[PDB]
Order: sequence, then structure tokens, then C-alpha cells
Amino acid sequence: KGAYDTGTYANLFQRSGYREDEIKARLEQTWNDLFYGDEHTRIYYPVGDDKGYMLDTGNDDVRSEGMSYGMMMAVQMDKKHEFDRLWNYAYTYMQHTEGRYKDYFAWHCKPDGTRLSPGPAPDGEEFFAMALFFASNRWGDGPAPYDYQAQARKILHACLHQGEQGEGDPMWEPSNRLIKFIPELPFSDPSYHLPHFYELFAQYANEQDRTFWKEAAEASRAYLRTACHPVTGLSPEYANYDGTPAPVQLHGDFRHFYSDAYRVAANVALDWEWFRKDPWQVQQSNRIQAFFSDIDVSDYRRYTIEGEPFNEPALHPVGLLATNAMASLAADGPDADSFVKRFWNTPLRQGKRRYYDNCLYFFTMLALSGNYRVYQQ
Ligand SMILES: O[C@@H]1[C@@H](O)[C@H](O)OC[C@H]1O
Repeated sequence: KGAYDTGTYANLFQRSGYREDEIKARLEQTWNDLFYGDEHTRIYYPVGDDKGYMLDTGNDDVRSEGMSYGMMMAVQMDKKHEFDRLWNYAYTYMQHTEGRYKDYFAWHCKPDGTRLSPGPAPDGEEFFAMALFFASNRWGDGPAPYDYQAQARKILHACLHQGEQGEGDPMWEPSNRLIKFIPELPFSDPSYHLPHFYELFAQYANEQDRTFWKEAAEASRAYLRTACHPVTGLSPEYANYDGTPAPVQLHGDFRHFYSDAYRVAANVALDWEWFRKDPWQVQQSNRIQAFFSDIDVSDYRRYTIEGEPFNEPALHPVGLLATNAMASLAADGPDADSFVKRFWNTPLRQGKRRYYDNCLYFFTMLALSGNYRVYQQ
């Protein structure tokens, strides 16, 4: 039985021997540094009285990924002021009010709110919806735009029904219940697959969609079993609907284990923690930990999914360590405890490339302290 059924969350830091008081002090310090830390560390920036953005420090833009990530961190940490600032920014500058992307979010804008491209990123929308359902369940709905449950339902309505609304496209392929990479293209990104969020969409979304979300949870669990390498546990950044690496795209080669794919190990582990439905998840978690058990974080490379290293280093090696450590929610092999301790002894990333590492780092600090929870009712 998972944490969803029992209400009890694994505290992997405590099980590894860290004191309960040092653990919550460490979680609170990680929040304080990431949202309000020094100019080399923070990724959150307040704007006026009622807005704020999560900065992709590397790309110098604001991404629906980072904004939605910030909202999840804020609601898990019970930080409504920051949540409402981030949400108002996304609502005000990023959410489309008309056209083929109506109710979707432009995937990135300039920090001043100027849209750079109108096309959305589905991992944004699904984090926005889940964080808004948790905000509703934790704090209750306020007046629009802080009518959190209705805002979440609106996003997920568009995700499934955009094709009925206008000339646009849904973010899930109706035939196989799989999340797509972008609405227009017939392939996926394994790191976008959140079966644990779809289980909760099957509870909280518009009634007419609840069967679909239930089927989407089952379909995504099955999809990750086809996408992850059976020896290494590594997955490609983009994958066909059959789980094989997608073709090289005009904008790059996404066939390998790099930035996006790191989140798969974390996503699988949190589904196991919450729902404990697919015991393959334990073996997948053991496999990726075994693959990296012997590899120093500073030596992390790009890898083919069969484990062949490139000369090229990982761009986000602290991010990779974070997702490898979060796999200890499911892994029961001989590496689980060492990854937890390695992670504990790893500080936040500083400087230009810090955004992606520090987002993954924070989700891992939440999950390993038993503080990445379902907020119900
Ligand atoms: O937005 C992320 C970017 O900042 C990182 O560098 O690569 C992965 C992306 O998802």
C-alpha cells in the first residue's frame, strides 16, 4: 500500500540515520537559499506586489517548466504568497486567452513577461494542474484567478479537448492515452510521463475526463516499461509511442540520456512511493542506481541508453545526482543508502547553469525527507 492509501511517507534521510530536526532544518534552508538566497544561488525573483518568476539562469528566460515547478515546491512547502505570485505571473503573461493554444501556456517568455514563442510544453500544463489541485485542497479556492480547482480543471479540459475547441491539438494522443512532446507531433518525451499525477486527475479533473485519466495512469506506467533500457535503466529524451528513441529532430539529437530523461528515475520512484502499483519500478530504480554506483558526479557524461559514454559532460550533473538519489524511494539494492548520503552531502548549484540542477535538487530534498505528499479532500 502506497502513501496515498496509508498517509505515511518514507523519510529516507531518517532511515539513513540523519536526525529529524537536522532534516527539516535542511529542507527549510534549501527553500530559503533557492527562493531568497544570494545572487549566485536563487532562481526566484519577486515582481512588484503580486507577481514572481522562476528564472532559467542558463537560457535567461522564464519557462512554463520552471514556473510550474516553483508552484509545486511552494504548495509542498505551504508557501501560499510565493505560490500566488508565480501563478499570477503565469496567468497574466503566459496563459493564452484565444486561438489554437487557448488555456495552454506559452512555454517561455522574457523575465518582463514578453512572450518569445506561443507554443506550449505539456510538462508545464500537467505540473500547473497538479500544483493548483494541491493549492485548492490545502488552502481552499479564492476569487478568480485564485479559484485554484477551477483553474486546474480549465487547463486539463484544454489538454484533452483542444481539438474540439478550435483548429488546435490536445496534449494527449486519444488513441493510446499518452502525453505528447508537443500537441502537433506524434511522439513523446518519457520524462513528461507522470502516472502518479494522472491517478489524482482521475479524482480531481472534470467528471467526463476521469476515466481517461485513470487509463492514462495505466498507459504511462506501461510506456515507461517500454522506454527505459532493460540493462542500464537509461531512457531517451524523446521516444516514439512504442518506447524506441525518436528520430533526430531539426532542433537536435534527443535519442540519448541527457537533461530531460534524468526526471524519469524521479517520476517512477514517486509513483512507487504514492501508489506502489508496478513492482517493475523497484527493478528500474535498482538498475539506474547500479549504472551510476561507480561513476563520480563530476564524471557524469551524455550516454547512449545502452550506457556508452560520450566525451561530452552532463550539463546538469547535480540534477542527475538528485534524480539518481530520488530513485531510493523505490530502489532496495546495495546503492540506495549511498545515493541518499551522497545527496545529503551535496549543496545547491551556484552560477549560470544552476536553475535545472536546483529544481531537481529541491524535489529530491522534499521526497527523501518524506515531504513530497498528496494533499487530498
Ligand atoms: O529547461 C531545461 C533547461 O534549463 C536545461 O538546461 O535543459 C533541460 C530543460 O528542460
